[PDB]
Order: sequence, then C-alpha cells, then structure tokens
Amino acid sequence: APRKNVRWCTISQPEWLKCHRWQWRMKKLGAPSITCVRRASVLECIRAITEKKADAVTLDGGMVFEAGRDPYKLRPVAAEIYGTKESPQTHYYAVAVVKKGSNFQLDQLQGRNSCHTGLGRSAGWNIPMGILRPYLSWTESLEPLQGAVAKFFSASCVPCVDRQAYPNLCQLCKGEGENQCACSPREPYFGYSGAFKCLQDGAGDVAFVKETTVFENLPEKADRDQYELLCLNNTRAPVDAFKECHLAQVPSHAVVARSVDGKEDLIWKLLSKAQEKFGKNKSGSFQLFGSPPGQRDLLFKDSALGFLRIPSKVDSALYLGSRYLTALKNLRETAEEVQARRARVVWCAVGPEEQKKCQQWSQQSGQIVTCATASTTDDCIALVLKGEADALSLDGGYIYTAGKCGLVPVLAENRKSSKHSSLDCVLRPTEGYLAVAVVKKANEGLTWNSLKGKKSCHTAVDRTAGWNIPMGLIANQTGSCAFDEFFSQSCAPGADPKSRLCALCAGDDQGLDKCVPNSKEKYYGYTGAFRCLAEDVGDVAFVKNDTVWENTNGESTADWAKNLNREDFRLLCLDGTRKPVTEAQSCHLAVAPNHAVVSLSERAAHVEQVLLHQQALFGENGKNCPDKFCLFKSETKNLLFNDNTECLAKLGGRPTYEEYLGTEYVTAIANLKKCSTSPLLEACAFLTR
Ligand SMILES: [Fe+3]
Ligand SMILES: [Fe+3]
Repeated sequence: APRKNVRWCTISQPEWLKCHRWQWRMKKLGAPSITCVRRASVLECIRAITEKKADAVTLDGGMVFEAGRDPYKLRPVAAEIYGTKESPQTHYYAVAVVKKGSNFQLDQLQGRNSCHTGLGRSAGWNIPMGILRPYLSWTESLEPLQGAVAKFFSASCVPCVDRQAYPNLCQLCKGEGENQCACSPREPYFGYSGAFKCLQDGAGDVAFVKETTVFENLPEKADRDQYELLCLNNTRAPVDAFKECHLAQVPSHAVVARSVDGKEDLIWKLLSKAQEKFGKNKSGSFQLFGSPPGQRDLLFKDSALGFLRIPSKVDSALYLGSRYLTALKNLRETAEEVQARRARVVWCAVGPEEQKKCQQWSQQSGQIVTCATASTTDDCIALVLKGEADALSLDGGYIYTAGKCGLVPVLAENRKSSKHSSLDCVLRPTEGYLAVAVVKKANEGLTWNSLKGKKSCHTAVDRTAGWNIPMGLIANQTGSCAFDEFFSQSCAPGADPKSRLCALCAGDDQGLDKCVPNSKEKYYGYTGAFRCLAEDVGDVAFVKNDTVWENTNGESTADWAKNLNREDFRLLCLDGTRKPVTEAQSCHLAVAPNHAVVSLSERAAHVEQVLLHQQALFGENGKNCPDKFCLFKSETKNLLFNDNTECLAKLGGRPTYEEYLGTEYVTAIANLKKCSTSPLLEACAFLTR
C-alpha cells in the first residue's frame, strides 16, 4: 500500500547500493518493504520527506534540529545506540584531534588549517564554533559566523559551505571539480572519516570529529600514538582519553520521519527487525551497521549497536536536550537577543482566556513578563523544558508531572487564611485546601457508597481535587483501574474525547473544543466543574471547599451562579454521610497541597525575584492592584492563578516536587498512574534516557 512500505532517502551511490542490498534481504524476511529514493544532499532528503516523496533518513543532531524547524517540521523516531553491548550510550563526544608533535592548543588555532565533518553538524561544526566563539571576533551586525570563521582559519574544508562566498573554507577539500566542498560523500573529506582523512593527508592541522573516529580509521595502536586530542584546559592528551579530553558531549544521530502521517510504527517495525537480524556481532553476510572498504557510515553510523525507539511526545527540541539546544540557539541568535531572553520571565498561558490575561499583565509590567501559549498544561510544561517559556502555576497533580520532568516549585499560591494571621503572607506557611465531593440536596439517596453509575464533573483529568483524590480512593475501594467504567458518563477535561469521560463536556460557546483541558471548555476547572453540577449535567462534582462558597449566595454574579443557594447543596463524606457545605472541615476527601509556580532549577532563582516584585505591584495589597491591574483576580475564572489567592509565598528553602507534595500524596498518585501511561511522562523518562 502507499503506506505499507518505507521509502529510504540516500545521498550517495554506495548508500543507494547499500539500501538496495538492504531491501533485498528484507523481503526474504517478509517485513514492510524498503523502497530506495535517490538524492544528492541532506537537505534534499529533509525536504523530500516532508513532501511525502520519502519517509526516512538518519540525521546528525545538528541537522535534526534544522529538520524540526517550521518549514519542515520533522521529528526523531529512533536514536542510534553507540558504545558497547555491556556499556551502551545514546550520546557521544566532540573532540579535536591533532597530529602529535605540533604545539598549538585550543586557544592557538588562529591562522591554522581546519578540517570539519560538514556545516551545521554536531561534532564537525556546532560544538567547535561554540567553544571557539571568544577568539573569533565576530559581529552578527557585520557578517555571519562563516565570515568570522573564514577570517580565523587560513584555510579549511567545511563541506556544504559556499565556495563562491567563502572560498577560504573549501580550499583543503578534495572534491573533484564541481564536487569540491559538496555537502555529501561526493566530497572525500566529508563526514567524520572525511575530516579525519583531511588531517591524515596533512592538509589541515585540526580535525573536528567524534571520539571513535580515530579508532575506526587506525587499528594498530602504533598508528594511533601519532595522534592526540586537544583538551579544553589548553593541553593535549592521547586519543583514548576522550572521556576527559573532549569539547562537549552530544546526542546520537536519529532517524527522522514526518510529524503528521509519518509512518512511525512502520519505520520502527522495520528497524527493530533489521537490527535483530543484521545487527552488531550478528549475521555476517550483510551488516546493517557496516559499509564496504573505503566507504563509510552508509545510511547508519558504522559500528552502531542498534536503535532506540523515541516516544511520540519528544520532538527535535526535546530530543536534543536543554544543554545542546541552548548552544545551537546561541549560535543563531544575537548576543543581546539572548540577554533580553534571559532578563525577562516568560509566562505560559493555557488557553485563549489565560493568554489574554497574560498579555495584559505583560503590558502593565512593562514587558518584564512576556507570554507563551499552549492548549494544554502538558504542552506548557514541554514549552518550559524546551526553554520557550520560563514558568507557570500548577495544580498539585501537575506538579508531579512537572516534577517527573525536572521542574521545581518556586513560590506557592497562598490563600488568605484564618489561622497564622500572625505572620505576613509571603512567609506564612502554606495550609492546603480541602478537596470535596458536592451534590444537590434534592438528589436523594446519593452518598459516597452510591456513586457507581452516576454522572460526574471533574475539574480536569490529573488534577488533585477533581481527579487524583476521587479516582485514587475509588480505585482502592474498587480494585479496578477502570475509572471510565465507574461513572455512566462524566466531564473530565483532558480524557479521550471519544470516551464517556468526555460525554458530558460542553466545549466553547459553539460546542467546539469539547473536553479540551483549558478554560475554553465550559465545564473546566473548579468553577467549570461546579457549574456542571449546578446545571444538573452531572450528579456529583469533585472540587474544593472554596468553590462552593465562592459561587453561591450571589458571590459569583454570573447568571448560572447569582441565584444559587449553598443550602441547596450537600457534601459527600467518606463515612457514607451527607453534610451541609459548612461541614467541610469534618466532611472532606483530603487536604491537598497548594497550587504553586514551577520552573527550571537554573531559572528558579530569577523567576522568584521577578515574581515577588510583580506581586508587590498587582498582588492583594499591591501598588496598582485595584486601580490598574490585579494579578490574582480573574473574575471567578481562576486564570493564571486562583482568585482567592492573597500572594505567592516562599517555599522555605528549595524543596523538590516530592518534598513539596508530601510523601503521602506522591505515592497516592504514583499508584494511580500505574493504571495509565501519560505521553509527557513517557517522553520525560527518556529525557534522562
Ligand atoms: Fe554527528
Ligand atoms: Fe487544585
């Protein structure tokens, strides 16, 4: 079928020859047929793929980044595994190898001859330029990195550069005629082994490659001895010392496919079969990870142990990692364009309504705070990881997911409290909020023991009050992991839209975006889920004490709420009792930990300082609060923060997400998550690999 086979993109004749040799041994094994597409440059394949002319190609990390940028939107589906069968690695090292006997060090490359694997490649270009930036004397306001580099080295061979604009950089290249500097193996000194040969042939003084390049080209140690590495501290060392003498560690190459309609599973079915039949140390007629004499790294890096399947949620940015992603980014942006990015705090807004409140806050703040937006909290978390956003306030259940991804609590949302009216809000200890089950008095006979079969309203899936606590307790008493099988129907924003957990959700004013986990969905959040109950859409709602009081007896003023009486409602206790909504202290399901602001540990220090100041202006008793703008007031819609919040308190020290949530709650969620797999959670385990 037009999708029952994978078309592989090749950028050279031998690669094409290898591909056909691969396609041949494949059918004999009966697997998704392999079609081979011919091309002449890496770009051509990237473009070819996104244009549905091909489905797969293995790319270097720096090309993987470039492939994920909007025009193409490609994504890593499988990572090459290196190292050894007992000690595998999914990363490698960028080293600078030089002929033993020379004298120059890292800080003396000026005027030398250079050998690069290719332009935009991890080891051959990205890492070095990063390290060598201080000595380059480059001004983006005058010319591009290439210009600076062309004025640094006297001559080199950086395949792919423009021999017309920057001849200086294609001199040492050995390509024949038009092939000179070609961005493909059509150029001898192209790739890892090419740049190495560029050095071996004494054309250049340095070769920027990876740790294994030497051991792959020179087997007899006697030969190796003639070569050394350049260490960061400006000293040389033997090539087997790369673990100590390296410029940087980078992520392995990856196979990339289309983001949408990419044949992922098909590509992976083939690779997993291919590696199991013709992998390392495996059958020796045809080697998947080997190229004929004089040929190298055809299709896949030579001597790779195999592949690793990449989870659906990790895209190019995530796959590369914060460290590498930052480095690459610093290469494409201005020096101040980056300083600006660091001086400001980028808030992540979830939905159109929160986005609007944020754009407002941004204006009032003076542009110190800026905004980024996502349709879901999970997406905002990913944005913070990629460095697109700095922070946001998360419910306890989300702090577990953000925690499982390395984000940390910074300040906690402090609701005005009766107790401890002794201290000031910013240093006042946090007192959780009570999660409760509310029902309508009229709903006779409905107690905790009779929730089975009823209809339910939940703030959203994965949140404390509306999900973790209720479903946690229901799972323990039910034994089963089937929650969508407990209630006949419900509204739990975030669940499968085609599921019955979304069968009672509204969507926006036009019935659109039904079940979407953001304020656009009528029955989302504390207030949304309460309204779901009030309107008789569900038999029970799972919210917190505060919600009942804030939207009854005319405290909301919103149509559905203005005429609601708190005496019309009751709370379901765990002892099978119903109680007036004034009996919360004795009739709650659990006391949850306050919502809090998270961020990357390396950014936390900054975010906090900016926040404590912001809140001094638009917080409860801020300079311009009533009059110009109030941070914790969103007209009962709880946008960005809860409306009943007085301030954001210091967490006293630097608790981890586990410390903040409490052991009790953490395991509770943990055991419940054992019933379901969360894409972001999977993607995150992989982030630590
Ligand atoms: Fe590489
Ligand atoms: Fe909550």
